[PDB]
Amino acid sequence: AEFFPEIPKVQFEGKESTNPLAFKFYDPEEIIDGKPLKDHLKFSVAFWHTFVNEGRDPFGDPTADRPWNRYTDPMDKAFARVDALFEFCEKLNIEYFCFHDRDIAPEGKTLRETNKILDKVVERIKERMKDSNVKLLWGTANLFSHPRYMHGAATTCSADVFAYAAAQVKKALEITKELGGEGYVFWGGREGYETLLNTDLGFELENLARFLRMAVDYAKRIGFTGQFLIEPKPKEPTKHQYDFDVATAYAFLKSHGLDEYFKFNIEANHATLAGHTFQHELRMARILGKLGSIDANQGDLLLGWDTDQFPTNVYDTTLAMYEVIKAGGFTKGGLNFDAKVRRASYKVEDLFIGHIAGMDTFALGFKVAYKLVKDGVLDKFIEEKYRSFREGIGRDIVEGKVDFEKLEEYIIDKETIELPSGKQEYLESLINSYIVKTILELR
Amino acid sequence: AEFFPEIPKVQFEGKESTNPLAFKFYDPEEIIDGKPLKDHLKFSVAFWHTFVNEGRDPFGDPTADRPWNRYTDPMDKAFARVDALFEFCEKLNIEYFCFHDRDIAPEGKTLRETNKILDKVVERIKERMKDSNVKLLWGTANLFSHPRYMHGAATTCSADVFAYAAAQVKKALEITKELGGEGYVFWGGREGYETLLNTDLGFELENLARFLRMAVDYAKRIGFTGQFLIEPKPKEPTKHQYDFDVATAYAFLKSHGLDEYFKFNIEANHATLAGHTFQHELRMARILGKLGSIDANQGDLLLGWDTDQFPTNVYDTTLAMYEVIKAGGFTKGGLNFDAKVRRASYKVEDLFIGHIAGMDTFALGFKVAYKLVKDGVLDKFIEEKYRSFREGIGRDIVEGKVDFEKLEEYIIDKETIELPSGKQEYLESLINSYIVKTILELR
Amino acid sequence: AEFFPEIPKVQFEGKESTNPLAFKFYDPEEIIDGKPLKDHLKFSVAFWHTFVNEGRDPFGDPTADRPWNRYTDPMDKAFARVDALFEFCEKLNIEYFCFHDRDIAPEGKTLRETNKILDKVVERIKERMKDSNVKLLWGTANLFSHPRYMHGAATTCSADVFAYAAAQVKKALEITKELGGEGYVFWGGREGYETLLNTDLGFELENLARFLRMAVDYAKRIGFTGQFLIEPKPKEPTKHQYDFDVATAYAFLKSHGLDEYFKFNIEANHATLAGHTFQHELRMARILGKLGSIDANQGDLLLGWDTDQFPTNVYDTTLAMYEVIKAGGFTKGGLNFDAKVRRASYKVEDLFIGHIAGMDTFALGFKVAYKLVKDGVLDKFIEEKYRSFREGIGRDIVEGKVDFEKLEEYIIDKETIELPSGKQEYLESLINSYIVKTILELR
Amino acid sequence: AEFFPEIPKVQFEGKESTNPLAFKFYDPEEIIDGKPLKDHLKFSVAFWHTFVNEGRDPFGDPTADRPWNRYTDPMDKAFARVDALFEFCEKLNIEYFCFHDRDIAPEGKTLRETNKILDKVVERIKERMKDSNVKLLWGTANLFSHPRYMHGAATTCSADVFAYAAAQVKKALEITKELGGEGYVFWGGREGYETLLNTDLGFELENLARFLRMAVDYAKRIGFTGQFLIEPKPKEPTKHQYDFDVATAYAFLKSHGLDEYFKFNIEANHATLAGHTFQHELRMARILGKLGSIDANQGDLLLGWDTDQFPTNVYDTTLAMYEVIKAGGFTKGGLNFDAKVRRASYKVEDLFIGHIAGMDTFALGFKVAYKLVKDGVLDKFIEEKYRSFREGIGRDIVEGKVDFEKLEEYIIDKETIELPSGKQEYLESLINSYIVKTILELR
Ligand SMILES: [Co+2]
Ligand SMILES: [Co+2]
Ligand SMILES: [Co+2]
Ligand SMILES: [Co+2]
Ligand SMILES: [Co+2]
Ligand SMILES: [Co+2]
Ligand SMILES: [Co+2]
Ligand SMILES: [Co+2]
Ligand SMILES: [Co+2]
Ligand SMILES: [Co+2]
Ligand SMILES: [Co+2]
Ligand SMILES: [Co+2]
Repeated sequence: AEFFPEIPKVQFEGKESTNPLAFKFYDPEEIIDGKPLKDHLKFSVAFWHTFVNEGRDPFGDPTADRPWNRYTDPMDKAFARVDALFEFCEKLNIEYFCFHDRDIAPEGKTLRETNKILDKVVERIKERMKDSNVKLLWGTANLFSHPRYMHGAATTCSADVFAYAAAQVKKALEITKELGGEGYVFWGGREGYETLLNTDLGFELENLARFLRMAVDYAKRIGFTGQFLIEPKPKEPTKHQYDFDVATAYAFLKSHGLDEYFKFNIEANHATLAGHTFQHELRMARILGKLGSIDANQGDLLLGWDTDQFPTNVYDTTLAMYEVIKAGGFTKGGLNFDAKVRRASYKVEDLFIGHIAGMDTFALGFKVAYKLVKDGVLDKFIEEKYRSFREGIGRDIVEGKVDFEKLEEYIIDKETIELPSGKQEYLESLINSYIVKTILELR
Repeated sequence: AEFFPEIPKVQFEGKESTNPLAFKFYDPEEIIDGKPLKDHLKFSVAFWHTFVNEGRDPFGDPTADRPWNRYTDPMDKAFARVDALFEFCEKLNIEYFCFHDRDIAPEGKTLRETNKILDKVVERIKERMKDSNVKLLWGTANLFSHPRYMHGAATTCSADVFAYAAAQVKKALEITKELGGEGYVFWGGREGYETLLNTDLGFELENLARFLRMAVDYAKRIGFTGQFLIEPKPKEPTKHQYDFDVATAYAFLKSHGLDEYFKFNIEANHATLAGHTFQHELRMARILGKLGSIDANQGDLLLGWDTDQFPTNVYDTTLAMYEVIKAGGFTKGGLNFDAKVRRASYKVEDLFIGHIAGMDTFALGFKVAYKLVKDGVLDKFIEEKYRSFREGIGRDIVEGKVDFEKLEEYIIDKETIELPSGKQEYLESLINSYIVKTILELR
Repeated sequence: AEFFPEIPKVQFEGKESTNPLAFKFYDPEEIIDGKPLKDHLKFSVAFWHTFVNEGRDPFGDPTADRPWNRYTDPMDKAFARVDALFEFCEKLNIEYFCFHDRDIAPEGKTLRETNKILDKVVERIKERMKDSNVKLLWGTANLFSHPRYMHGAATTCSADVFAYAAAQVKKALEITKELGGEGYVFWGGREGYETLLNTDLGFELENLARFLRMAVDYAKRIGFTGQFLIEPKPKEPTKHQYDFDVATAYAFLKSHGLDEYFKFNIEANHATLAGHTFQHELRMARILGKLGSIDANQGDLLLGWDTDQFPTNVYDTTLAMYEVIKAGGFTKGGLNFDAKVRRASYKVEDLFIGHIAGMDTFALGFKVAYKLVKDGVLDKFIEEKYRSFREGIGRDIVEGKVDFEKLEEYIIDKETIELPSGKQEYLESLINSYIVKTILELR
Repeated sequence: AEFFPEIPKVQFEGKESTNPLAFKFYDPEEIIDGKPLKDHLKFSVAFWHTFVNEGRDPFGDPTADRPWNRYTDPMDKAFARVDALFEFCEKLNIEYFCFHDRDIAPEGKTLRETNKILDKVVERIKERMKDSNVKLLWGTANLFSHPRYMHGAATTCSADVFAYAAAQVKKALEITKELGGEGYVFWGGREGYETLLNTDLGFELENLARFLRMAVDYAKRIGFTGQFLIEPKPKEPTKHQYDFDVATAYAFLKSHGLDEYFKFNIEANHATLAGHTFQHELRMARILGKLGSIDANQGDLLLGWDTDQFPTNVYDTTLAMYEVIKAGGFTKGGLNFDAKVRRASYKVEDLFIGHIAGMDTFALGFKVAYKLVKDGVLDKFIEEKYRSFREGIGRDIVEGKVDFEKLEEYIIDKETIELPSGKQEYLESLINSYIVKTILELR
């Protein structure tokens, strides 16, 4: 209780609980199918938003009131944050965290310097790690903040930058393997363009592919076993980011033979910024077999930039979780809270309140989706809707016995064709009924 | 001059011309590189917007004043339109048109009936064709208007509909081959979803692929030589259309081994509705080697639906044409005016005025792009910008002599890395200078 | 049971009900504060979407399967629809309907003709009305469908059209007064522009104002007592509609002295299309004292056009209803279901299913908002948040005792200023708790 | 040449000029109607973007290479910037600049401290001012950057903040009057909301109005003669900003009796972010008689946040300038370049290149608009389009001799009504012709 003395370890208080520092729906311990609820959800904290971020926006200064802000020595701060991390996870009941290499340790004048400094904090992280139960869900290299990357990393126009980026990723892969990460994420924040006038699209996409596979070859050369995750985003900071979305990123991987090595880390706000719903992007990832992990936030659909808010909407969490359950639940991934407090929610307790809200909403949603999937209510409607492809000519079609000519013959004279209603208004009311059903079974 | 007696054949009148029924920039005959300008641009009329469409919008009745509207007998109208088509192209100087099978001939009670009726008009089209110089750029089947397709065509939930759709496409391929079309287009207008709740995404995408290849196999079985074009659109009428954009459609083709057979027909308004610029979508198509053809319109970026306006913006036409020239110009495609007059531009002369405006804008843009490409002004800046990948470690990288380890070695101690400016503000002013340059060389 | 023989009168079946033709949350009879629930909500059917509309979209033909479609004589159909209206309301338990003058009766060759034809159906409506309990919530003139209005009605460039529009509105006001309407709505569907190039903005806004007040003067001259409602919409069909939103329309009214006579009919989908949330638009209307009535639908935030879906989202209905309750509930207005079935929900039962879903969602939302308002949970937080304006200099400010000079004096030396957290993450979790609370008290 | 030794004073080099540090269209000295071109345009630099801003974006560190960055003492930097300002304006040929109070001088621990520090730099600004020809177009107080304003300034929930804000504005008004500013701008950057849950909309709007008028009363008490400008913005940083746009802000002013004292400073990117075109917002301001000044930038319509780019599009500059000319040109306002270089355009020469590009584009646009307005080409079409309101019943309507009854009489039997085409496709081609015309008359 050194850092956040006023915050106690958080416990479950049930559906009617009134205390803001209590879980209303998330019972970490509750077992479902022989697994405690915590092992279904695999909640994780994002080091960047929670410990580094201080409420600065394009028009304003940082607002956050954080304990480690007294330490003015960059290294004291870096260490203070590592300690706060573990205390935070302990009280909030979390067992996973994610970080960028540049989140944990300040940079030196050279890469060598930088790496040395980096090792210092990594070692401290490992001590507190084994003393605790928190683990590394995934690690990643920040290839977008430093001016060096203004024209991109792998897609830069400067070979020196390409080299630096390859070296940084190398280190990042190393410390991730050392800390036992389940995955390694690629967010191409500057891998895109601001204008086509100065962009050799084809060249940049080639270098990007060379980079990706150099990374997969080195992962082999060091016996790294984590899952490689690509995190799509349509834009911001760039005008167009290359991994625009699942389908686009897939197209690039498949196109260059890199797909077998990658899965996707889908973020709600990224999905909606590309004009897709969160569910859509999850389903796509799923049928491709690459639903890797999830960054659990929530954007504002009436705003054109990532708001990165804590998820407080049961409709979204339900449809999201429905996809995960149908994919078979998580393997080497989970619900990393890539979200942040509103600038005005600047008090330390708001960090806690925010994370609790997200966990409750996702927990409840998981439970609603669990019923939907168990009763099989949606799966039956769908099975009935595409019924004709099981009987008659339908099956001939699917099996491949038919061609255009045989289809013309079959259909040439048929006058009226019978069609099912879509029932959308009905299905939606159903989601409401299951929300009500589940709430009634809540403790 | 039977249909549009008040409109004379349109001729070039030069840059300072004042008459709205005159080309100011488009000189059909002007030869560039041994080809008249008309053979670079390959302008084409869209039968649907020009002859069938009458200004109806979701909130209002049709407004168009068209000659063929006296004929109340559906067939008289169908024939009246075929005649107007050729007169229109003659006066407006156009040599290509595109049509949907359901644009040219009313439907019967059965497919057989429908096909018979269809043959009647196709024959009349062929007579007037050989008597004229207009040709079929591409044909396509309307698989979205008739209620039968409310749940899609290839992605329908009813095998009967799948069959009907296969049969209709079969006929469409036939009459396209007969009329000598350069290509056959697929617009999946209803090939998408309105809700995921009733959608088996994976199944629909499978049937879609079966369909596409049945179509390519039958194209073989009839010695059809036209290019198969897929026309991407992100949405409308659907919430999500499967061929969302170039990259997405590519991903699906490549994923199912259908890519070698297809190229893309890119439409400005579709590009921008998916959150892309027209140029972006053209460049993508280009580096994939599938810049097939273009539907030349212009959307309104502040409106969320296809406005389908005539292109009157030289910046857009310049960047668009720049991509075509760099792709090597058209082969089996061209600038089909998939655009329509504003509801209030309901007079017959507005049809002409609209098409002239689009042709001028595209002609001028072609000329600006032609200079940009000739002076090689942009290509030099780009060649200089990625220079480091030719010298030193840069080339080692590209050639594949380097790995992460060797890159770490090279970069481990480098303190400062030198970067070029992006020059975006400069490049943009350049586009302005070339617009001014070209205008000064205009007759 | 003549028209919809297969549909029985709908009754309440409770929260756990499974039957799609049953209310789960809406108990018409349940009394709250001495009023049955039906008198709080005042649900109403929209004649246009339910009886006239048949599922036609810009890319497709109508799909709806409706009983009255056998009658091919326009008048038989017009009468068949009036009968269906009352049967529909009876079974679905609704007591109000809204209509456009052009929804109920086909048009003649002249206004005189048209009015005669109109009287025929109005009389039939009045008979079945007194035989039933359904009433007219509000009436309105369709000033956008007929080609005559392509350039607007009051904002047209043709004085003849202005005249026709004034005459049509006159008739509309008359039959509304005759049928006992509670209000008369103005939707300026064509009162806007598609381009500024041909628009004399100032003139059109002047004629619009002349029109509005001619209408208020004639309402006096006939002793009409209904509330005049303006229904804002940012666009569609126009590029820009003049009554863009509450604030904009207010600005125009206030600017021309017409505000005292009008209130607003707020539509969810219109609010969100203008970049506002439904709640925002309701609150604005409320503090202006002009929260007149509501068109209860739900748009799709990822689509740029009115989807006009049935409301199935409890978050929206809760925040919406919260505003109504705080405004004091309805007076001369209610929840008109200006929504329509999805094109694929083409069966008659879907009309019922759709309306039931909307009513349930709005009923439940009303109940959640009712608790929020009763416990006063939000009002207390707000009272505490702006506390400093009650004590000290705060009150001096509000009362007007202070000026800049006195404020400079008070503040010139104050070093640190204490600020409250915004608690957004907290407040949102609260809305979730009240949804859960209310569901537990549900029968 | 101390700060930017490598940049010479910029001169006009004409339409065919190739040198990026030369004006191609902007000839400062060229007289039009007895005024040099510089007095029509009144170009101005924004202190914030040019001197303070360094290319930092939400995902990245600052990139800018600026001379004054060696000075690590905050005050040395503050003074270094004032010197650079005047050198910049001299070389770039600019005679006006705009600044925020917090742009020019670092803040102290108390307001008193802060004001003292502020006076130091203001005095240095005044010396170099009288030694030069640059003037203050407008000044403004930064009421959004400092944490104190996280809940707003005038709309804050803390009376202390309200007081501080009133005091800061007081000082700002003072130094603006001292430096001879033509206007004083209000940008309510934090005057809006992020959530309605914690917002007493009515109260905040009341305090906002109290504030505005306290400001107008003190402007009187000090004999300030500059024009008060309100600068609308729909959002960012807030979810909803109160002065959403011209009409909304107008509504609030008019509603509280503050309108007679204010005019609008319209910004392109703000207009388009609210779903309006730049021209639309200018026309509105114009017919209200409050087209005060312009912030000349250009947003990216496919991005949902302010990009604040330098204007390089002649279509936009033409329609914008067309409105200014029609308003009668500038009085106490001008074209302040509230724009910034792309992050990658980090070299000092790019600052110059960017500003030159904007000035050329606006100069050329001014010239195109000047012809449009002189030939009166658009005004004639419009005069002809609304012709019927001059003759017959049309005039009776406008003059107010008509009512609904007389209009019913006039129109009751009229069968067909004749309507003009809208000619949009024609008018747009015209804008192209005038762009070509003007370019040919360019030196
Ligand atoms: Co400690
Ligand atoms: Co994100
Ligand atoms: Co993320
Ligand atoms: Co003839
Ligand atoms: Co289209
Ligand atoms: Co098209
Ligand atoms: Co009957
Ligand atoms: Co609507
Ligand atoms: Co409505
Ligand atoms: Co010096
Ligand atoms: Co701005
Ligand atoms: Co500004």
